[PDB]
This record gives sequence, structure tokens and C-alpha cells, in this order.
Amino acid sequence: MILDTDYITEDGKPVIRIFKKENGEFKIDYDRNFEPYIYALLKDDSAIEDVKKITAERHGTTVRVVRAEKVKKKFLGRPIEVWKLYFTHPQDQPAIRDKIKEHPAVVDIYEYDIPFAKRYLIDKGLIPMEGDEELKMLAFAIATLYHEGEEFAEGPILMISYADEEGARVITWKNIDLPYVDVVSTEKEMIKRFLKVVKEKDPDVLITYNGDNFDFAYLKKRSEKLGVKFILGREGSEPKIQRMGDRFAVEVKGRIHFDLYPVIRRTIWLPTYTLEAVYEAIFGQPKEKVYAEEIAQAWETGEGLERVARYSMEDAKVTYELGKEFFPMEAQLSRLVGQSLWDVSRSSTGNLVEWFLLRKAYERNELAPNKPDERELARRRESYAGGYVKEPERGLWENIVYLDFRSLYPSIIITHNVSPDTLNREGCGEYDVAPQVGHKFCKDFPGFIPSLLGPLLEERQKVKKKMKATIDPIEKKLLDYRQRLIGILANSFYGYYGYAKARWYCKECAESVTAWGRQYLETTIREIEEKFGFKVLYADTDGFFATIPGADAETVKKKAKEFLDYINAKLPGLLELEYEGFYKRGFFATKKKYAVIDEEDKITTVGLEIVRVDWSEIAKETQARVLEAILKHGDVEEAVRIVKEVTEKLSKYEVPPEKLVIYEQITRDLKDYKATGPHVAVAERLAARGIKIRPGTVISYIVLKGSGRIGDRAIPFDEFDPAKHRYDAEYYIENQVLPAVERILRAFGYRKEDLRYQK
Repeated sequence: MILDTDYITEDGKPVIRIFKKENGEFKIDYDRNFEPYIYALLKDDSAIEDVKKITAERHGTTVRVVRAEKVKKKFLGRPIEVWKLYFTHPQDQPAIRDKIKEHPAVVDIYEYDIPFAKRYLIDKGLIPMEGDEELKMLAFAIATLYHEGEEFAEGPILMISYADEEGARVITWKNIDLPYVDVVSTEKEMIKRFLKVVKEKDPDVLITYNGDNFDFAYLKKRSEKLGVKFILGREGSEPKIQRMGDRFAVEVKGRIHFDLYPVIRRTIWLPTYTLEAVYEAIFGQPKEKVYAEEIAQAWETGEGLERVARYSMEDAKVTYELGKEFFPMEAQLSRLVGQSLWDVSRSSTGNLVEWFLLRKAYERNELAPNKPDERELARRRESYAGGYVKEPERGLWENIVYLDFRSLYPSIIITHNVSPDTLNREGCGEYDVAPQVGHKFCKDFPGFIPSLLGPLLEERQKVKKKMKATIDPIEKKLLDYRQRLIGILANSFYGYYGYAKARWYCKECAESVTAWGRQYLETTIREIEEKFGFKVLYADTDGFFATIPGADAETVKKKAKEFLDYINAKLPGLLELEYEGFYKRGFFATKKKYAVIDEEDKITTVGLEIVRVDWSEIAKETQARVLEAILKHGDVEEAVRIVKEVTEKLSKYEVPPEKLVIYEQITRDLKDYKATGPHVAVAERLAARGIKIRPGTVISYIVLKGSGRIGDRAIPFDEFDPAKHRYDAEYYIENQVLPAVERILRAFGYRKEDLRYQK
């Protein structure tokens, strides 16, 4: 198994390094003979002799083209002949490429900005993360002594936690008789102890949660001050610290530094992105946070150090658990894209599509177009059209099918051979005309993108068959990740077409796919109404909800299935409609806002639920019960009653004052991000405990009847006690409860006025 590649420069010559794991052994192959290159398109071949003589002046050394060989390749549907220019060193390319492009006989240059070790992986047909090789992983976390005003890492690391197979431990330089803590003399010896358990565990994967930006940078500054050489690479080097945007990332040569933060932030959408937020919204259980200020308190103190050491080891065991969840996903993603897990897990989707495409263009001898210049990149600023959204039928309905298109946009790209290289080609014998926009896509030959996509969809189906046929659940889950990842890849080509930074950019292609999508949904909808008597309640882009008004459940199901057979014998090519699911009741408040229940009584919601910094359990409870009243009971009036009851019980003070805890997340440091509110009050009240409120730093609070404004008097539930404390019922009604249910009940004709009663 290939883990990674990079390159070193020795006497000015690049040497590729391959980091490998094979029969449980770590290996490093070196390749001294891989040659950087670019391609030049020349007006006349006789100009090559000028170009061979071009030379830059780089750090005093004359750099030139080492050789030139004429090659034949494909480029956007048409054959092309270009000159492959070799060089001694990859970094010779920038200095000499602008000079070559200056030559008046040079039309353009190509494939000039492709990182050398990534060029290696592609050109050599090598694929990271392939095979069955078991890989040893280890997570780690640190807790540090922090104090306001100090520079980064002015205070010592107090604990280094790690966690893996054997369990979770903490290393620290103060005595804690807890049995998972190991104690040593010094911060220095702690750090040496850490470096030593790594050497002897020798993991292939190092898992952190935001190690790219905190842990590794801290451990660097500290080991510098203490004069320890932070040796983590199996090759004798310190962690290497790249830039990526403003923020940074860290490599550990010979191992994979798997930072879960970039990975999580692009998978499940959490409100905030703390390690606690992640764990509770991935695994289910909760996790305690210990603020920085309390850790400083506990370390200067005797006791309280057992709780913090719990929080430290609990940083480490969850990171290893989370890493065990998200790693095989990224191993599968590395196989598919053909790039290292390190790069794969830190990269934007359009960027992973482009590395997949670059590998395919090489396999097919297809010359890559260039990324756009700044001015072209501003030209590609179109707003796109977006698929068909039907204004929904209002009110409550029963016996609903959701029908949808199997991979609608891939299906279309293949079916209509939609590709920059097939766009408005001349003398074409066979073309499909995109509706509305009128772009003509030649079908005399397979387009580059369609020809890649077809095998992807095929492979996906072959993987799903293997998934279901293999009894072993570890394998099933691997195959399931692979399957899903293929489908995300395939579903990303539509967006790639409009992606402004795309090498194979194609606005016409994007406009055409969207338009075909509209046509297929619209006519499919018209068909089921006019031929099968269905009523389409709502539709968004690749699917619709429908019922037969009056029919019973088995009738709509059975007729839904007949219509699939009908319409699928009519849909061209790969276009196919499938029966996704049946819903006993549902309602569609507006476009993108609806809720439905299936026969398992599982309610599914879209555009209605609580996404809020200010979420409270009286709100979440009350929204949940009105949905249950509309969808389980099919009783909208009761839903209204429930809101009236709950607003009454809030004002007559009969409501358990803790479900009125507002767990709020902080976005900006308390500079009045919100002009005022509960947050500025609870900040003052927990500055009493010594805590400052920083981004993250979840704040739980109850809002009390005070003077001044409603919602200006707030305290932590810590300091609450049901005597000399009354919650402000008006805040909980107008700010928590009614906003959670207004939208649902507006869909049934009720205004906020109707949802209370006082006088």
C-alpha cells in the first residue's frame, strides 16, 4: 500500500519519495529519474529550436529545456500536436514558462502547474491506499495552561493525551492517582514520553482534531523553548507545516496526519464545530467541555486535576473513535481520486473532481486545459438556473409516494453526450438539442466526460452488488463507502461544469443539463397526472411527491409502480424513475419546506426544524409535538391546542424551568455581535467564575424576569434556583416557542395571534 509521495532536492536534483506499507513493513522507495515537463503548442515546428535555446536565470544557475519531443494528443474533441518540454527541476518551470509563453510562435503552454509528486502518482499509474494492509492508528490531544494576553504557547503543555487500541492515557507532570494518567517529572519529559510512545507504537496514522492549527504548532513552540527535537516522522524530521488558505496544515513524513476538523466540517453540517459538538452529533452520547480558565485554576490548585485529566483522556478516546469512523471513508476516497489520504481529506470537492479528471486525461492521452486566468475567471461569473421547483399543494394529505430520478444529472450527461468537446461541433451527423438554451451536442463520438461517467455508474452498481452479497459487515461498510463516494463523484460533474476554477469548464454544458432536468421532471409530472390520475403535491428538481386523491394506500403504491414501468419505457437512455418511498401523511408548507411521516411513524422534515444558536428544549419539544399531532394523529386542531396549553403553562409558570435552558453557541468574541441580549448578561455572570466567553464556548442559560428589556437578565442554570428566580415567560413564548412552530401552523392558515391566549 502506498501511503504518500513527496520529493527532496539533492544537489539541485529532484528525488521522488514513495512512502509504503507492505506485509506490515514501512518502506521508502526513491526515484531519481522522474522528469518534470510541460507542453507547448507551436505555430511552426521550426520554432522549437528557438525554444530549446531559451534560458531563465534562477539563483544564479542557467536553467534551460533539457529536451523536447513532439507528441500527439487529444484536446477538446480535436487532435492536437504539441511539444513536451523537459526540465531538470520542477521548480525550474515557473522561471522559464513565462519566457517560453513570450515566444511569438508559442500559442500556449499546458500542464505547467501540477505539483511534482502528484504528477508522479498520476503518470506512474500509482493509487494511494490500495489493498488490504492493516494500518495502525493513534490519536492524540493536548491541554495547555492558558492566560489572557499571553502569546501563543507562552504557557506549558499540561497534558498530552493519546488513545488507540489498548485504550486512552494521559501524560502529565503533576500527580493524579487516576489509573489512566502517567506522571513524569517535567513538561520536557512529558514531551519526550510522547515522542517515545510514538516511536514504539509506530502508527501509520496520527489522528488529531484540529492538529493542523493547534496541537502541532503548540508542541513545536514548546519543544523549541525546552530544546527538544520534535521527531515524529519515521524519516527523522519534525512535522512540516504547509499553508492552505490563511490557515495551515501539518504533514508527518512516513505517517498520515489525519486531522478530523476539515473532514467533519465538510461532512455533517453542525451549527458549531467543537470536538463536543462533533461527538454528540455523530455518536449520540454527550461530552463535557472544561474551559481553559478552569484548567488554569485546577493546575495551580491541588484537586480538580482529576476532572481535567478525565477531559484530556476524553479528548483522546473520542478523536480515535471519530477517526475510526471517518478514516475508511477517506481511504476509499483516496483510492477513487488517486491521491494521498493527506491531500484527499483536506481538499474541496471541485478540487477532488479535477484530480480524478487529470488522472483520467493522462490515461486517455487527453491534454488538460489550463485553469483560468484572473480575467477569464471573472468572466465565468454567471448565475445558474437551478432545477424545477413546484409551488406545493397546501394542507394535509395522505397516501403519498416520493418518486425520483436515478442519478438525474449523470444520466443526462451520458444520455445526451454533454461535454465541452461535443458542443456545437460542425458537420455533425447526430446531435441532441438541449431544451431552452438550444446547445447542440454531437453524438458521433463519446464525449470525454460522458465516457468517464459511464464506467463510474457501472462500477457503482457492481459495488452495490458486492456489498449485498458479502456477509462480512466490515467489508459491507467499506463497499458501502466506496459506492456512496462513486455516487458523489458522479453527481459532482454537473457542478464542475459551472465551477469557475475548472479546467474542463463548460457553461453551456451546465445550462443544458439543468434544462434537460427541468424537461424530464415536468413531462414526467404531466404524465402521471394525465395518464394515471395522480395529483402531484410538490416537486423539487429530481423528484416529486404524489397521491391518488381518495385511493387507499395499496392502490397508490400499486399504481405508482405501474407508472414507473410505463414512464421508464418512454424515458430515453439512462433516464429512469424509481419508487423511493411511501408516506402515509404529509404536508407541504412552501417550496423547500415540508414534513412527512412514513409507515414506521418516522417523521422527516425539511426547512422547518430548528437551526439556531438559541435552541431550547421547550421549543424542540413543542415543535416536535405539533408535528406529531399533525402527522401521527392527523389532527391540526390539537396541534394548535398544544401551543395554547404550552404558552399558558409558560405564563402561569407551570413549566419545568430547565427545559428552558438555551444552549447557545458563540460566533464572534463578545463585542456585541448581537447588539445586546442574554449573552452579554451571562458573560458578566460567568466572569465571576473567572471564565471569558470566546468563539465556541457553548453558553447554557435561562432568561429571567428582570428590569430593563425582556431577555436582558440571564444566568447560567448553575446559578438558577427555583426561589428568588422566575424565568421571563414572555421571552420563552415570543423568542423560543412560537418561532419554532409559527411556520408549520401558518401552513394550516393559523397566525401567531391564534397560538396563545391571555387577556
